[PDB]
Amino acid sequence: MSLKVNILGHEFSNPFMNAAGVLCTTEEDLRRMTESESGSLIGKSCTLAPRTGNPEPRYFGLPLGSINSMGLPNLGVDFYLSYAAQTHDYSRKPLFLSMSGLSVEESVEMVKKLVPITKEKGTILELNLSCPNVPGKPQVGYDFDTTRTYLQKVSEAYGLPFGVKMPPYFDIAHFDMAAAVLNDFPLVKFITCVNSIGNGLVIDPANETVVIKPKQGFGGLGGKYVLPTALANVNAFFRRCPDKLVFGCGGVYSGEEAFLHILAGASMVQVGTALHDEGPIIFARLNKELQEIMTNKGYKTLDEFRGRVKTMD
Amino acid sequence: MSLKVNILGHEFSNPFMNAAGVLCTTEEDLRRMTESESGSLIGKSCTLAPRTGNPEPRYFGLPLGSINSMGLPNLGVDFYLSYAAQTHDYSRKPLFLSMSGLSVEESVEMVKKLVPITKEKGTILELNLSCPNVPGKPQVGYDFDTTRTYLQKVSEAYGLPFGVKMPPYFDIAHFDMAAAVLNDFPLVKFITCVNSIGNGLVIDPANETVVIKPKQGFGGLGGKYVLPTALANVNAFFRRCPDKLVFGCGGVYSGEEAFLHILAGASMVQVGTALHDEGPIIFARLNKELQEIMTNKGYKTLDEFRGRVKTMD
Repeated sequence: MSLKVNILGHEFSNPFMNAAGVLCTTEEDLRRMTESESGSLIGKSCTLAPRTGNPEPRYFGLPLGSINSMGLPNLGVDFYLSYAAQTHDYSRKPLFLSMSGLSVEESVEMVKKLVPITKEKGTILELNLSCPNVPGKPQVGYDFDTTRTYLQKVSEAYGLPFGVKMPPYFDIAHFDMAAAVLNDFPLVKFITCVNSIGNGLVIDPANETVVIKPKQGFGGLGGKYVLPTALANVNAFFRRCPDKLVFGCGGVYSGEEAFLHILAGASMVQVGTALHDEGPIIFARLNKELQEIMTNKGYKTLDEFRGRVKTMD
Repeated sequence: MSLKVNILGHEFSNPFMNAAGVLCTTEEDLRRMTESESGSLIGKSCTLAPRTGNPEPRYFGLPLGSINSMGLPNLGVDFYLSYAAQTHDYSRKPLFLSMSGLSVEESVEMVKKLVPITKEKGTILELNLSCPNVPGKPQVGYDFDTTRTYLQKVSEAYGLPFGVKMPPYFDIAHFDMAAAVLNDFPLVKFITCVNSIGNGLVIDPANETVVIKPKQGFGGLGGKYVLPTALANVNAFFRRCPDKLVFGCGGVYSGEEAFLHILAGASMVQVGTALHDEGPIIFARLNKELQEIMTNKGYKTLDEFRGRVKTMD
């Protein structure tokens, strides 16, 4: 039995990694991810200059997941590049960096700095077009003209294979339109589906008050809320973007949910809220549970069932 | 203590009604709704000609709600108009009809037929711009130019106050853009937030197969999945459209969720998946539970707390 994944010119021990908002902001966070049983890790979605993020409270755990409005708190791109160039142990696992500039110009400046480090160390770029928590900055992935511009300018400036993290879509026409843009950019080799369900609102009935401070309580939803949306987006892009890979993100708490993501088409599987709740020990559990499912079904490798979800029509 | 609501020229006994996909397709359904303790009821989202809808299986109950791709099965506009004109007992409660033509031309023809019945009987129109389950027909509410066209032509053809049912939005710019369109149409007096979270995907891990037949398993999500999204949309339009009412739809299983919808700004509260599960006796329970919460908080009327959700900013 093998959980190995061979993609993007790298060997991965298993398909699991963190989502780019969880356990990846500081050097200590990244050490803990590297020492875990995860197949990879991704650095916090970063900006050209450091950010402290939105005011507190900005995170609230829920029975079915979480709501947050973190606002891209990060140590600045130079920190994550220095980690990638000097600190990370690539003998343990490959490294992704999430770059989330708040304009195309900012994103271009950031990815240019990464070029030499990618060439030397193999660091992989995930361009973030999905953050729903920065006041005054709409999710880029919901504007297909703006998305085209980001992909054009990053393709030009970076010039190497990279991936994109997308917001969730909820209409078939949007899957079609999104795929039409993505398929014009051959350097986009993977698509991460999905970042949180944006701009939900949680109210505490006891005190009649919202649970987070930023944006009048409006924040991104994670956890069990996201699973069917995530599966749909993974499968939609798996079918529409045959020249690319899809990574799953949303609602993974167990090997069973991981299995479903991979069945829908996922090459890698990102863990967010469940990792926040359980800590990096979760990766050992997820490897074991996925192995158990494969053993029961008689699958020897992930390639036997990736993207092989059955339909009735 | 009172659960009464005074809107749209009527006194409603309480704020509860069905959502326009549940217990409202046939004459028997509508009789059961009328005999229930609900404050109102709405006829099935209808089309000019009858539809039998999508192939089976097209509904699947989930631990956290439901997934469906019903495909607007309905008896045709003439049936619901005849119900509104001849059958419905307006002494029990007011009646809404949901009209969901698949083109502007179809919707115009349908609303023209309603005009005399609205004038005679007081039947209220909810124009559906939200159905995520008709193959080849995107959700109108996600195209703001098309939405403008529908609202312009229905305003001209119908000429009396009406409401609209919207798909959920997930980005602040979309709340802004949607509200800007809606605020150009003074005849739009209410906004129902939200219809299902569109185009989710549920897969059974045991047989590796999707759970519904239409659209390769892609279907609208209801129930506990949708509550924070529904609350967010209710409150976003409550604040952005001060000259309009908002109705809440999504995630209501108890008086507590109803209370939250009303706090967020809802005038009426529509019950979907929970009503499908429990049947029309649910309305008696919801009335009791909402009254209990009000008694515990010392509230005498809904107007004491409607739209009074507290923020920290």
